[PDB]
Amino acid sequence: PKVSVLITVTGVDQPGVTATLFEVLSRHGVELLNVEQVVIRHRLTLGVLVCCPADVADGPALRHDVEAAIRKVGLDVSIERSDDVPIIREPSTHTIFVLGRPITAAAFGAVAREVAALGVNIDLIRGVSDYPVIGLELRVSVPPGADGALRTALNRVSSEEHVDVAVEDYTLERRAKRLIVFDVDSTLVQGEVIEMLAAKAGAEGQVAAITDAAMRGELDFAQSLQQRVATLAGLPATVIDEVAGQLELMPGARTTLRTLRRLGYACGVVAGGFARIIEPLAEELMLDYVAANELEIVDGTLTGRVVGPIIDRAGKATALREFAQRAGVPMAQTVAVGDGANDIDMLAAAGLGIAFNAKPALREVADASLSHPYLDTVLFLLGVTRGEIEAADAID
Ligand SMILES: [Mg+2]
Repeated sequence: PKVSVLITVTGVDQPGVTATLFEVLSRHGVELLNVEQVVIRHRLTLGVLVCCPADVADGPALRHDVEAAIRKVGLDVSIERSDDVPIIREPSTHTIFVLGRPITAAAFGAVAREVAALGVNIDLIRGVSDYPVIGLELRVSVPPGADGALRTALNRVSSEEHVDVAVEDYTLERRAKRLIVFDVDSTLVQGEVIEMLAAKAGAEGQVAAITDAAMRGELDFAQSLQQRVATLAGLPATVIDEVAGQLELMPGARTTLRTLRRLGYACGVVAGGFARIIEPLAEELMLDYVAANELEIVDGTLTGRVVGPIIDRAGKATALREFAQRAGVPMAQTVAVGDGANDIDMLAAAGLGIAFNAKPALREVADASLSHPYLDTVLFLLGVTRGEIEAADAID
């Protein structure tokens, strides 16, 4: 068949329209080239590009048979010669996420402005979560040389409007994600552990000052580690056990790992905290890798030093590429999720770094940003929807 022809049903959706349209097309010399159909709130769109013999396609026979059979049931339909038309659309060059509780129209409208301001076509939009946070995904195509300015744009927009914004490359390698590492304190686990231990030595005050002074990027990580652990010199090492019992998991964390197992992920943690305390919980979670510092003990009591080598900032980036080596996962399929300057070097070495309840020094450099203290929102940023999760969970 010689010449091409584009057909397009619009109108309220109903059953059988897709069948009806193609039986009808069989009666004329018709072979498909592309078919695109969707139903959004019942509005049916259907876009069939065919190429059929110039014989039939120059004839009113086809026109009348289609038009008649569509408008009969209550939908519109258009028919036009094609010849030059692109057969199948290009893929999207980036994907963007917008999340928040709530997402104001002004907020979302600002994202779309700055996206427009740069030449970026919104190729598609859809909602990924209604719980615990409205999240909406946008596949966008970006002018070459703009995407640096894009994340500049979007971060700003995020701050002024109180929504979380996230911009990944939507490419083949970059989307077979396979490896995730979590910080522990204030990411995977609620609270600072070095404060649960501090509070046992009645020095919860001094220590919590320094800790926030560090996680924000004001004191050398080693230097503030020594000094805070210094406060613990004297405690019976039984207290380690006491703090690993009190620990709580970030909300939704179980669901985050359980789902990250589904997609075949290697999951690990990377702290500057204390291996003896993550070692229990990283067993129960059946994690694949733990990199953490060691508390010195003598005759059963804590000396207040840490055993070296210390896992400083750059030690956390080191800590991840070692994992990514041991499991064979290149760096660009590696996910990292932190919450403080401690993690600046991890997130920037990972292929997709995620600031979670981050101090602002982090948000400034993470490829993405979540403000709201639910760890399941990490799933949405990785290609999953609240619908899938509850489906897969519900089957068991
Ligand atoms: Mg932390």
